[PDB]
Amino acid sequence: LEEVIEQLREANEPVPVPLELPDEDQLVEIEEQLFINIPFVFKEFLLTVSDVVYGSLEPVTVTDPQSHTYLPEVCATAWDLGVPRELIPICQDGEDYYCVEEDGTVLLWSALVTEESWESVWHWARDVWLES
Ligand SMILES: [Ca+2]
Ligand SMILES: [Ca+2]
Repeated sequence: LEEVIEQLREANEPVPVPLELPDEDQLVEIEEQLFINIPFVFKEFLLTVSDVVYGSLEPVTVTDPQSHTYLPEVCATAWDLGVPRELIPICQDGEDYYCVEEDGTVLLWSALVTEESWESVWHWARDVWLES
């Protein structure tokens, strides 16, 4: 875990306006707004690397309501597009969405869910995000 986090943090790409990392209170606000419980490991991801910019994928964030990756807006768009309400998007990819199950499994929903999945958000970060 420490390994993957370090890899992402050190690979962070500079941008004009740096992204902000949320605190626990901010995550609670998002959960309440969506009336859902964010899986623990997913919450850990948001609290440790959601300020990171890297590769060709831009995962969800919770600190800038005007961002195209703002979780509440991404959820609304994904759920309206067909993503099961029980799945919380972690990263948009075109019209597809990498989403997280209540138990933490990451799935890929094709504009139904495909056959590929990742054991955790960290597996996804290491094997998909860091490989982009
Ligand atoms: Ca299960
Ligand atoms: Ca599962």
